[PDB]
Amino acid sequence: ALSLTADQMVSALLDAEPPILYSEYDPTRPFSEASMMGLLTNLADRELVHMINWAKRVPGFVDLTLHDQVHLLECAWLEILMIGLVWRSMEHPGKLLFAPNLLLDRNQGKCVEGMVEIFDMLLATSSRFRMMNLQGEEFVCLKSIILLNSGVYTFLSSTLKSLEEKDHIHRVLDKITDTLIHLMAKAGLTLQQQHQRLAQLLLILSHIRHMSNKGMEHLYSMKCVVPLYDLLLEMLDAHRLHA
Amino acid sequence: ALSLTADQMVSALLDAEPPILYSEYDPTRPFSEASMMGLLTNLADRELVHMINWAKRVPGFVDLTLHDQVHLLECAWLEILMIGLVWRSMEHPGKLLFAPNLLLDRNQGKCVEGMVEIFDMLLATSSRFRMMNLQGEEFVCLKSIILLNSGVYTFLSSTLKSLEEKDHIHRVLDKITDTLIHLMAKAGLTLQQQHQRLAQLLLILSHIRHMSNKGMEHLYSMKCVVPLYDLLLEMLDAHRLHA
Ligand SMILES: Oc1ccc([C@H]2Sc3cc(O)ccc3O[C@H]2c2ccc(OCCN3CCCCC3)cc2)cc1
Ligand SMILES: Oc1ccc([C@H]2Sc3cc(O)ccc3O[C@H]2c2ccc(OCCN3CCCCC3)cc2)cc1
Repeated sequence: ALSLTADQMVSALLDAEPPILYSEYDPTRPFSEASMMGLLTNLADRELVHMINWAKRVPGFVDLTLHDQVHLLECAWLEILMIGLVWRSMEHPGKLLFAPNLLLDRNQGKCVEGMVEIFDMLLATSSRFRMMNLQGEEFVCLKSIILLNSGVYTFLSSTLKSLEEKDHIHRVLDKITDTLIHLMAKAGLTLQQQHQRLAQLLLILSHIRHMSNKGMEHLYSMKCVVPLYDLLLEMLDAHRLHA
Repeated sequence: ALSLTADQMVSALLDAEPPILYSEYDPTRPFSEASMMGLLTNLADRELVHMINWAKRVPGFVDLTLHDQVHLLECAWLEILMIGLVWRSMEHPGKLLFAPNLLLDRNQGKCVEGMVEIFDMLLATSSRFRMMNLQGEEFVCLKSIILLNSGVYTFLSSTLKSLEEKDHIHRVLDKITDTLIHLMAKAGLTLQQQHQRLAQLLLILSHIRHMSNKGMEHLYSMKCVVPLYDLLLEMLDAHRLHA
């Protein structure tokens, strides 16, 4: 991923974008009958498959070992889901667009114990993105930095192959950084506004980590088996027979 | 804090640095007799007082309302402790320098249930800083961004005064960003290495948030009363009689 221009990275990234999925409940039946967490859980599960495919199309991600790819995803999947939710809810003040047929507001989160607290953080993130006028080209860069950054510091020990992995990841990170600055420059930002905006975007990533951590806390004590590792492994370790 | 040059900010920041404290146990008595968590808890508590004083010397922090100052600290105090620990352990590979008389390695963390996992993250952060050759001028900027950034997105609602607060904080953030770039430029980094290094530093902040969250999780289930808010309030809401 370190020979691709800023322009090839952005195009590679927009190309790789996953689809928008729909929630699965009969829209002919009433809403008092559906488990919101079941509806949200089931939505999240189906996105995971598409996330795995997206990640293989991120420049540099497949040059990694299968084990490392599983590690990065196992660390970042909730942050990745959450930055996607915030981005599609941007133009929907006061509401989170889980799916086009599932637009939920703050009181709708009160339905499940301790959830409105997560909602409130997600909605405020969305608010910030709106206010910053985050662009679609910038968002794809952000989402890819989260995939690459979130588990780089928790690789177990550090064998020689482990060291090259980390080196490789940091070099893809630098390239996406080059790409953000490039996108900002092309949009006519002064040098100063550039570094400033880069920093405001990257600091947002610290709030998303926060919501994910909080989110895992809340999930770990609900209904929503195989380790997530093992399931990620099966999904990523695919054959090439279907070529 | 938005009329201070990059140079005044750095000097203001180095000036404000808290002291290095010592652990409190008789070094004439054996180590099998001391509660490590009690030793660590007691150390952390004493640093908190000094942290509150430091924060009042960060450019722009006291222009905030008392309530907002308490909110920022209540969100960031563990991250602030942790980035300080990582920084002083930098030149102590494989070990965390909690205090000059309390240098602990990875097996020393195994002593308390679920702690070596936190140790392992802290030590890897320290490793990264070493490898990046983080400078003391850069570290102070980072520590101040954490104070200012970590709770900006969780201010409750948003009254007019709330909006000006956020505006003010974001403007101090931009200034510290200007200061990092300035520090990097002065050190002879190319424009490119600059934005790159800014990004590598800010992405580190996402790991520190992670360790803090994990850390709160682990603390919430141990020995280590008044809300932390109330206690922060008492510490910050001081009279000026002692002038
Ligand atoms: O504490 C929290 C945390 C997260 C959430 C939200 S966020 C969210 C984001 C999406 O893109 C899709 C759905 C969605 O619903 C909740 C969501 C529900 C269940 C989730 O996961 C549980 C099941 N599963 C996920 C995929 C890997 C295997 C475990 C993930 C998100 C609400 C409360
Ligand atoms: O799960 C974890 C989390 C953190 C820790 C570590 S980190 C750390 C960093 C320092 O600068 C000082 C001591 C220190 O010890 C532990 C530490 C122990 C207790 C702490 O706080 C408990 C008591 N107290 C802190 C101040 C506010 C009131 C509550 C904070 C850090 C170890 C395990």
